[PDB]
Amino acid sequence: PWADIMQGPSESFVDFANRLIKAVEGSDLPPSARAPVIIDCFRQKSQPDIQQLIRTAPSTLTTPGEIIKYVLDRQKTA
Amino acid sequence: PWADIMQGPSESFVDFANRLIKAVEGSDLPPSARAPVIIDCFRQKSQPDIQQLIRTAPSTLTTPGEIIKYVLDRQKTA
Amino acid sequence: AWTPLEPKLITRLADTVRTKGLRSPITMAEVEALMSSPLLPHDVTNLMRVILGPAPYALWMDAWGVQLQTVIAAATRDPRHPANGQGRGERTNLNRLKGLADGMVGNPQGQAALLRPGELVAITASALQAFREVARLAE
Amino acid sequence: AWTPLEPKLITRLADTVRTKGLRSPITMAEVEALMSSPLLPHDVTNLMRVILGPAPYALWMDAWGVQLQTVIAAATRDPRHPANGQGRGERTNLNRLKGLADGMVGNPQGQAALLRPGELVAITASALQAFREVARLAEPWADIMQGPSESFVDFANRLIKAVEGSDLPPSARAPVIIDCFRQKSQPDIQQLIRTAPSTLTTPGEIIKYVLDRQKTA
Amino acid sequence: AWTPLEPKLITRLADTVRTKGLRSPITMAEVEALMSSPLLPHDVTNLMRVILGPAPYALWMDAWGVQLQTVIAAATRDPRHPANGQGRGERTNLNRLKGLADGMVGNPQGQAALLRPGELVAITASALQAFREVARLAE
Amino acid sequence: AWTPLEPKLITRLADTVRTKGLRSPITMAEVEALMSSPLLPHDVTNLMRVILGPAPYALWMDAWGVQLQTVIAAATRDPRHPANGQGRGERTNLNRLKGLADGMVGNPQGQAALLRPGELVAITASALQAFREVARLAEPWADIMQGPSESFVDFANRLIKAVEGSDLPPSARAPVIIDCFRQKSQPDIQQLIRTAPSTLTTPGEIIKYVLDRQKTA
Amino acid sequence: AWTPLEPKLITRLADTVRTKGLRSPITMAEVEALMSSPLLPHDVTNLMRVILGPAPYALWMDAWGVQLQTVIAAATRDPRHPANGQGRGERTNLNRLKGLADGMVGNPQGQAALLRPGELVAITASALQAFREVARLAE
Amino acid sequence: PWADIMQGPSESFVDFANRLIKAVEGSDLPPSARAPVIIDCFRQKSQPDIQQLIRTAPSTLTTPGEIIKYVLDRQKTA
Amino acid sequence: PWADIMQGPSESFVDFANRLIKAVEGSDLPPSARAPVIIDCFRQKSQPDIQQLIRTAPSTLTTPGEIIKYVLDRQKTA
Amino acid sequence: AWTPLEPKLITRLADTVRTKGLRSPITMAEVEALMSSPLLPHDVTNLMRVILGPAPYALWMDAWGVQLQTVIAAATRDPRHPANGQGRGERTNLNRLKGLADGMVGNPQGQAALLRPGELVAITASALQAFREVARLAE
Repeated sequence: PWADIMQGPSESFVDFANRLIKAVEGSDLPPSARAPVIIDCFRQKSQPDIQQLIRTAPSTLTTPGEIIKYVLDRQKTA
Repeated sequence: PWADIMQGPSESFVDFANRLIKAVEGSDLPPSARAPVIIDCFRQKSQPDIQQLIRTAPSTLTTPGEIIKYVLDRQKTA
Repeated sequence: AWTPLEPKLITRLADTVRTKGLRSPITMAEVEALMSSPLLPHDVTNLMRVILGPAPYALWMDAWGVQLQTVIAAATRDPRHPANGQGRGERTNLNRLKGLADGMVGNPQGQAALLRPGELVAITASALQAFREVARLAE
Repeated sequence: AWTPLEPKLITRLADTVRTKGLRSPITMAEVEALMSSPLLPHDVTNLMRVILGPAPYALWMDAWGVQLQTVIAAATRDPRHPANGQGRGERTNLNRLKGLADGMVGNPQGQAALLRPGELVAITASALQAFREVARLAEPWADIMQGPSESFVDFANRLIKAVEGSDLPPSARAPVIIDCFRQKSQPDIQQLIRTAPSTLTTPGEIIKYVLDRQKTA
Repeated sequence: AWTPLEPKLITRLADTVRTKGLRSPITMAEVEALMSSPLLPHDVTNLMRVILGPAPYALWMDAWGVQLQTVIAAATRDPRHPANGQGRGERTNLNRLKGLADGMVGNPQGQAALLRPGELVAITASALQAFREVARLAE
Repeated sequence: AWTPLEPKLITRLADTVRTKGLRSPITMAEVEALMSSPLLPHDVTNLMRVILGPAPYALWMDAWGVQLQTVIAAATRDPRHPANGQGRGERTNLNRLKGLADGMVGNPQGQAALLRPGELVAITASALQAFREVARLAEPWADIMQGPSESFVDFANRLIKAVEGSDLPPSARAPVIIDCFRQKSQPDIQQLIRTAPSTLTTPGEIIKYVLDRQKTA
Repeated sequence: AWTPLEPKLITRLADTVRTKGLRSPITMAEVEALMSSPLLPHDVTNLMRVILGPAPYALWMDAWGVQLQTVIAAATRDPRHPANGQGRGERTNLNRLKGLADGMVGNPQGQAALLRPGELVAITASALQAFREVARLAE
Repeated sequence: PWADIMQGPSESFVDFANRLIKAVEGSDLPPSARAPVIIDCFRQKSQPDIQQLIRTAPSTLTTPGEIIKYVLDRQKTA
Repeated sequence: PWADIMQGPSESFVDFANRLIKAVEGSDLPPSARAPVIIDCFRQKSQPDIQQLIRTAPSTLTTPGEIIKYVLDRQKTA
Repeated sequence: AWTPLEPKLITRLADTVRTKGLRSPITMAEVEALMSSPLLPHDVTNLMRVILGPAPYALWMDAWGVQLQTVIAAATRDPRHPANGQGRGERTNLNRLKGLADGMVGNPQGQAALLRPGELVAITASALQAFREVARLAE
């Protein structure tokens, strides 16, 4: 179930994005509703450090690929 | 007193902005000194998460309304 | 001749905004109700001053200015705007829309005198869209 | 006539990407191999759908779009693009490059019919550059030292890899590689490079000199 | 018309270079095999980019440039080079040999269009000699 | 008319070099101060004789000769040198630059008579560059990190100093300084530079941005 | 004829900047003192090179360029600039302001020859404003 | 006396070079005979470790400054 | 036999060069193969101090006389 | 007509070099004695082959070549060399100095035929200077 996917405290972001995109594209949603759902799940899941990282984006991110690129650039190396 | 207003740890930002604008406009300042004071109080009060959110603004915010809009857009949903 | 809105209706609308919030469908319906007749910039400005708090009022002033600027861009993109005229001497400046033009600053009677009905309806629609934006933004 | 790529080659390439990763030189060589003939947007799109995971695939779609947009800007900046024509009626829109134009959506045969060879090679080069970007993004030069027991060719390989796969401009890589050869590369090789009767002005020349005069041990 | 080399053959050759090394007679035989048809500068450049590591690739670029310069000196020493022509307008510059000339940078199709067969065989022999030098130098 | 430098200023500068060393920024600032007006070869030679010890003075004579030779090569490469003239009879020989020409050996008055202002400024710049070389030689950029307690302007000063006073080409200093700002400068400032809505393409712009948005503490 | 500033005054000013900082009113007064006579681009450039550290010097170069660009915009907005002339042949380019024009690069004598007094005072005021900006920014 | 100057067993090389250049330039030699004497004194004095370091110089050193630079580069840190 | 000639631990270099050139020129090699053999025997014989001295030659030595001159210049006086 | 040097004098000089060494003043005097008449390249070459060992002979060949090259540079710097002529057809190449030119290789008679007396004295002085260099270098 896509709506139950959370980014674990120790999980990296690319694994979380892979799992989420897999569960959203392999589901019962229409094809035209996958990108907005993936974006809004990146924003509300993806534990509050990345949540604030996406929130304070000086540019407007309108695609899952752009969000992934931005987060991978500005992520907290740890 | 406007210079004693802090954003509480649990208080939202719109309540803090309302309280601050109320106390600044209902005070003894000249009319031409309210906007700069409100801006500089948004920047130095408004606990360090929002302080850093305003500091790292790719655009220059030159009005309390613009600062409020920016912070409401990029705020950490919690 | 300018007639002010009832302070009783304004008080009821302010309490509605206070209890239900800015985004409830009942609040938007009430605003649409009090936004029925074309209002002068003075009326809408005082209405938003009374019903909205300080910070939402600042946000609303910003949004109203932006929407009025979009309207004026569309107006310079089409000389057949119901606010415009046929000649260049009737072109509508933002000072005339925001009520800042000559003979209008602080005077609602003169405002109602010089303003066009198309000007009034454009100002009103702009204010409604700005209210919607601020309501969607505040919460 | 459109001929699909072998699913056997695609399966082998997918397992290569799965074990070696996106950035290994063997993986890039394999991608260059399967990127030999000019592919139609359908082919490259399905290839990246199969070999890449979901998140790298999203990143790659983004990067491919950006590179194709740069290509279309260069195309409107020069009417002599091998994808363009002489008249204005042959100007190539991004719907035709991404395979979204009329008569192409979902149909590889019609795609192969209407597309130009210049269009195909431009799409292919764009996709290769996008793959390189995403590979560099999915997974520090100034922290690289030559270990006490490490040979010099391994150190040079590691350093050139980290310098070329970094955020430096292209015109700043050679001087940085040289000055890192001189200051890293433990003091025996440091003195070997310092006492060079000739002036070495290229990483290849420094590597050749050091390999010639190195202390066999 | 330009046809690329098979990535399967290139992968097999890369693994051969990886296990046997650069100097084994089997590796040189395999390189001679994949060096049979006259290759365009694009082909040889990408081939050496894939089969060789970074440092051997730098060494090979150096050696290839030196050998091509010797070829161009012999070409200016004899106007009957299979890469040259009879008039002075067909003299071959190093930008045309390394693929850096106009209409060739990054485009293998245009490369194959403007290049001569003598140019191709000279480039190929130069690249083979450079590979031999680098292989003798690396180990 | 030639006027000598004050022995009081020279004594103060000599004691500065004696206590602070050759490489301190205060010492280089003092040298730039006493290198303000264009000096005659006699002045610079005696100045370096007094402020520098014997071995640094030998090194400085060597470096000054090399830099003057580079200047004379550039002068024979361009007949429009402010030291040269239009005809061939005004070409400037190294005997005239080092003060060894006829009518100049040991005589500062005649020196000041025959020398050109362009000659003087070229000699002065050459001597300054030679002093910088010898100071860097008498007593590594890729090892510079911003300390946990160090401010950012101190780190930037140290890094720019070590990068500009090194063996890199002049055209490779700005990219290296930028990429060292990005990878050094402990992860708070690293993330501050990473999340820059604008693209920063100059060390000054990066410094300004970081100074604006830095965490006051 | 160009006369350099005393290295004694420059050393004293550098030590003042070193002990008091960039923003103290005594430091700004000292800078105003050494900014009394109109300086040539060479003078101000070397002065800021000596008194400022590397990073403040980079910031100051940036700010000086921006202020000079504002000056040149005002100059193209008014043909009566004391740096400009009446005809179009006296229009002042940024290469002439920053000392980069022909006959000026590295030569202070030629600089003093070709520059106008209005040019000098504009450059000086621009440099002073840039110093103020950088001082307000550094601390 | 310049011809009696030796580099002590514990003395550094820059001190020895300073002392030697001082004694050679402040002596009765002609000006055109100081550099060759300084070089040949660097080569024969300057205890046998530095003697062998100068002897095995792949380049030809023809100036006291160049010899000093070379020795300072390749000296045995101790 | 030329291929059995080694520079002894205590032997000087000119004696070794004399012995090697004697044995190479008084042998069964063609005249056009003596110089390369003498060079490659200087490089592989001539105990590792001189081997490294010849290896780290900033110039390319392409003649036995040039190698002998270089080694005699930069040899470790002992 | 070419006359060879006496093998008795050459044997005595070889034994002198063997007992006294290369650098003794008596040895240099003896060499100056046997270097009195201008010798052909054949004579000096065989003389140095006999009196010098293998390694000093290699060194001497090197030094002789270098000195002859300096002589040829001075010759191209002055068309009035006693080895040169007035026209360009008498310019002396190093093949003619080292005895490598056409009609001279291995034949001393033809050598003596085509060579100039200025050529002979220049070759002789060059060989003497080269001998001095090698003698100073060997010990």
